[PDB]
Amino acid sequence: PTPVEEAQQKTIEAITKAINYMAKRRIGALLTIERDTGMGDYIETGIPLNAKVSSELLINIFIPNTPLHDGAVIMKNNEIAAAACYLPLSESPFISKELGTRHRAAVGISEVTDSLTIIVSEETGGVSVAKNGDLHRELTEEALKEMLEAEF
Amino acid sequence: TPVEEAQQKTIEAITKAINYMAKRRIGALLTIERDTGMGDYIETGIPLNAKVSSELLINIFIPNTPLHDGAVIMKNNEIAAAACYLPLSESPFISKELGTRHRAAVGISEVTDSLTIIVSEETGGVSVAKNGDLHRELTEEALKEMLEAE
Ligand SMILES: Nc1nsc2ncccc12
Ligand SMILES: [Mg+2]
Repeated sequence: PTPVEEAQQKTIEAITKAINYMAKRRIGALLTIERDTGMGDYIETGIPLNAKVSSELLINIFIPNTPLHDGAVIMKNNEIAAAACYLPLSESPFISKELGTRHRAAVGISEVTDSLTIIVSEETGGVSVAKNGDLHRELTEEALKEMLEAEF
Repeated sequence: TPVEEAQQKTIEAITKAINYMAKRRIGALLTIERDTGMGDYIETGIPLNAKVSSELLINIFIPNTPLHDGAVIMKNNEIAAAACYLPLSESPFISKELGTRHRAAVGISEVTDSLTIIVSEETGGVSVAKNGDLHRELTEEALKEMLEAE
């Protein structure tokens, strides 16, 4: 594997470990991974981090009742670019009515970019992904990992 | 100048975070590298290389979280790493009521020119370690004077 490929693999591992921990504890989370459509306008709404990605940092960001926990984390390649970012809310009727603002923000950004967003529900611990305007719910750990590996 | 504005913004981020921690009696340990290189201690932690903000500093030190045990080390105006190991002082001249956070701060200050800021989890008191000494029960103004002097 090239260094770029190894680094990607270390980022996926960090992301999946953090999401798995938060799902178990019902820690709400909203994590958008920038792809080929630039997310600069949404990164500038948040607190800048420009940090190396770790499972530990991702977890600490989303602990309830803390300064960084509300809003989205936006990742650019192997960095956490910013936290507490604003994303636009989708009006799609295919978002389950019981879902709150994190899921609607995730679908929202996914309608205007090619990003992949991961959502952990604070109600149920369920893991979802928003991509291309669609929300995919109740993901197993394996499903999520495969989704991330496919996103490369 | 830009460098001057950056240093002031960093001082202001740190003091805001420390004041929030002190109010809530959240234990914290924040070392600022100076001329003596601290790469061997930075290596023991989780790498961040992150922009400083009061928000990030607070999120790092929340109790019962992955990053809260150990020291934050700052270098070149950025958070280099969190959850870092610092050497425990063996000095017999530290207040006997204090524990390992304060002895770690004094320890690193014995072997480097760094400045360490400590928030006590018992009292919310704020102290600074430098040159082997611990300066206790600092006000906000006192801490800012220390940072500006440094
Ligand atoms: N040896 C240490 N390095 S950081 C820290 N924090 C609390 C107690 C000990 C230590
Ligand atoms: Mg299903």
